Amino acid sequence: MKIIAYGARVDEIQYFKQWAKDTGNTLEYHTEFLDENTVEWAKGFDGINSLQTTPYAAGVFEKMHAYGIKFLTIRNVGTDNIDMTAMKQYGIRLSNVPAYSPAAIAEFALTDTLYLLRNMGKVQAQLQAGDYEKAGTFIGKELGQQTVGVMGTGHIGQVAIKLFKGFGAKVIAYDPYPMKGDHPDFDYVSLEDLFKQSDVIDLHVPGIEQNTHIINEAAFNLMKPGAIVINTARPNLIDTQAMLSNLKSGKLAGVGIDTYEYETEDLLNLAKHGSFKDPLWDELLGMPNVVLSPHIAYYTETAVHNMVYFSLQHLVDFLTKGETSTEVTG
Amino acid sequence: MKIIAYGARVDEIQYFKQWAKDTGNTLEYHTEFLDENTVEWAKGFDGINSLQTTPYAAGVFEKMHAYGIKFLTIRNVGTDNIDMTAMKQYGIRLSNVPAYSPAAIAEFALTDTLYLLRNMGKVQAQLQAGDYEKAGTFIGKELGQQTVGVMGTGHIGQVAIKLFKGFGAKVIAYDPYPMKGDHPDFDYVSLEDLFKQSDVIDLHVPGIEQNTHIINEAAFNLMKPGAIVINTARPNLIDTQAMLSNLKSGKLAGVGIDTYEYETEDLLNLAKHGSFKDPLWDELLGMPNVVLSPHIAYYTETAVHNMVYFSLQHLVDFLTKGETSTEVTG
Ligand SMILES: NC(=O)c1ccc[n+]([C@@H]2O[C@H](COP(=O)([O-])OP(=O)(O)OC[C@H]3O[C@@H](n4cnc5c(N)ncnc54)[C@H](O)[C@@H]3O)[C@@H](O)[C@H]2O)c1
Ligand SMILES: NC(=O)c1ccc[n+]([C@@H]2O[C@H](COP(=O)([O-])OP(=O)(O)OC[C@H]3O[C@@H](n4cnc5c(N)ncnc54)[C@H](O)[C@@H]3O)[C@@H](O)[C@H]2O)c1
Ligand SMILES: CC(C)CC(=O)C(=O)O
Ligand SMILES: CC(C)CC(=O)C(=O)O
Repeated sequence: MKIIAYGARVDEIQYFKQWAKDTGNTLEYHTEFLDENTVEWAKGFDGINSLQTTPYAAGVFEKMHAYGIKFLTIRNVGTDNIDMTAMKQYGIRLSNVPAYSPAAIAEFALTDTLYLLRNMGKVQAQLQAGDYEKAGTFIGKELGQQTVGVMGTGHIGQVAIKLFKGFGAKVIAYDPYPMKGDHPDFDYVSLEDLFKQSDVIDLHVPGIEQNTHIINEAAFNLMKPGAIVINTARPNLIDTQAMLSNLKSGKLAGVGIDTYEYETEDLLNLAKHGSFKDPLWDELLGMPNVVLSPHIAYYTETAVHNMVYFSLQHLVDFLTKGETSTEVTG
Repeated sequence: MKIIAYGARVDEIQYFKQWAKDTGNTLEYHTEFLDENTVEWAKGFDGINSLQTTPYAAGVFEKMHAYGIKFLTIRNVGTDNIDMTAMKQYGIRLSNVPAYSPAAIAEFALTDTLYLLRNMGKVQAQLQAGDYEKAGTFIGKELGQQTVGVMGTGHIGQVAIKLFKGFGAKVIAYDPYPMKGDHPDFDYVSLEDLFKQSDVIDLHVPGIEQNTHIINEAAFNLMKPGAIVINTARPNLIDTQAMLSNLKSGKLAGVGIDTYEYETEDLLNLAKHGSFKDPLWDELLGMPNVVLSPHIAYYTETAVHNMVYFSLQHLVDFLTKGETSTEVTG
């Protein structure tokens, strides 16, 4: 078949090329995202494959319907930037890749946890400043001696629980929709108990509106002194302001943030002004007990390979069997 | 009983005090190390407890013998700075703490491994330089998808193997004196195969003279491109020069060094000149794919607590049962 791909990223290229060789299909990829203008390149292809945070507007589906392209598969999870109504209107079907690599994210959460437990940021700051003696004065903690609280026992949450348990840590979890049946690796506890007992709090919950600021001032007040919070999930989960105050007061020993609350706004400022123009960001970046990352928890060779291969397979599924396990409808 | 402790470090104090309360024994501690002058403070105590890299000279044992103190227990592992002959001459007995916390070191090795697999140093360097976009261009790797080669299957090596296996990694190991019997978590392979197949090489071998530069030019030549080497063991294991060349040529993706080859020499320069005066150190410190630490792999609250409690228990063992599991005699 003939498939056209949009939003092709530097690391995806080799996989796109390899998938073409492996399956014998024709794959044409483009750096540009899919919009009303670029969708015109798809005339004559059997399906479209894309990855972008920019909108998938009604116009895109209109031209697709016009060229007879009935399927669109995305390489990521989120569908919030997709005009679903316009899509259903033009009879276009969609599938995403909900679990390209839960391990990539779980491993990143472990990476930030160990980094903070061993005060790696404080250590590196002192070495760079030329103070070798002071660099060795921040006593660390063993993950195997901690109680880790995981919020969200979905795909990623389960993998993170397994990794934490591998260190010998005591693992407790909270999820409004608990798994049914046995799970020897952890115990479900109430949200209050999770906050009160956890040395490390790891977030793996969806970024739906009702989870906005689920970690807020009240949550921070329940936490034990010296707690660590890791967020590789979504930007709206933590009240960054309250977080900062608790870092300053010493309540929180450190935090690992891969999805910064104002990332979207800041990326816009960066484009228009060449800087984040964000004083909160600057303050956090200057604290050695804070480890910020530019939304890269998913960023591994395995994950990127899977984003490409899985999404393309879903496309081939639609095109041959007329159904696929990850079809999205709402 | 009455016990005097030397070389008391900032983090050890609370444990010294707590041990006194817990056992009801009298414990007097000092910041100063044990030498011919300070040993005089021990007159009237039942035993001596110390931790230092400075020498334990013949004179120290002479005054001990004079005050009737028959036992010395150290809080660390190494006994190379102890005049054993002088000690045996004056009938003084010794015990060390060979495994205060193998987990502290194994966890640190995992910390450096994940840090490098996710290019954390490159990421942090770019964020600090204000380049958020570039900070997200260093694709990482999943530990669970790697083949990890562990050198040395002793106390620490075994714990590290367990932790790596917890991630799902394939683990192979090399030890001149293989464990007897079953060990489902890893396979023993020849040294050449370990170098040729490992994505990550983790060292947990003793720093005896014959292991000097066990990781040398020839070893580096056998390694696969993009390999990572972790050394939380001893300063003499890696030919740092050859290592640097292989980092520069791109053969090695990164290294985590907790025991720098010229640490001892450099600490002396630091004292006399206020700087390491080490260009090799400076060059390594400037590479974001190199993670140096000031000999802190053991540095956790659990390890320090155990160094204190275990060594004191060994002292109490000598003083009451006249024997202890960790007595050293050569
Ligand atoms: N940073 C990145 O690079 C990256 C990449 C992919 C996905 N993510 C995000 O990570 C998060 C977890 O993803 P997943 O695949 O495990 O999701 P999942 O849907 O499989 O699991 C989420 C779980 O959280 C539970 N939940 C909902 N609200 C909760 C709350 N208030 N408290 C506790 N649990 C709650 C749900 O019941 C569900 O079981 C999602 O936000 C996902 O969108 C981040
Ligand atoms: N960085 C730190 O803070 C720190 C702290 C404590 C100990 N250490 C060191 O870490 C190392 C490992 O300690 P341990 O308690 O596991 O030791 P151990 O004696 O229990 O095990 C070492 C093992 O390595 C094996 N061995 C010897 N030479 C080897 C070689 N050439 N190749 C492969 N294996 C070899 C031995 O047969 C032995 O089984 C030691 O050097 C110890 O002194 C470092
Ligand atoms: C943008 C993706 C690459 C990562 C992510 O968080 C997602 O799946 O939406
Ligand atoms: C100096 C100790 C605290 C650490 C160490 O490497 C040792 O046990 O000798």
